[PDB]
Amino acid sequence: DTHRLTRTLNCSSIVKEIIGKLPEPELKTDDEGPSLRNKSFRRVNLSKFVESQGEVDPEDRYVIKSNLQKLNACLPTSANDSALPGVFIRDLDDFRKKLRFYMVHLNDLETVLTSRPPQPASGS
Repeated sequence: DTHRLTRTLNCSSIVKEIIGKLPEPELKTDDEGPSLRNKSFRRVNLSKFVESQGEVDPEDRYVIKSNLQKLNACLPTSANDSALPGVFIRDLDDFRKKLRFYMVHLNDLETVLTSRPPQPASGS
């Protein structure tokens, strides 16, 4: 009742929450998904990485991917045409810290990258 009315654009606080929920661990791992770091397709790539990373440690039990799926519902980035596997990290949290920063580093609050105007249709 004290949340968004139905469907608009209130997924910014959900990203800030994940940022505060995933700290900055660094026991002995790497950065995050290299091939999944795509500029505009990263959101789908991170979602697929989180599902497979839950196999390295039981830390994926934090059922928050659903909130990220809502973020994609609020911010347009569902480009499921680049969802492939790359490397695996030993600690989930380490990957989540880098993924949380890369998912928010996409741009700011509108589009990921700039593009050119078409001839027939207007903007996209």
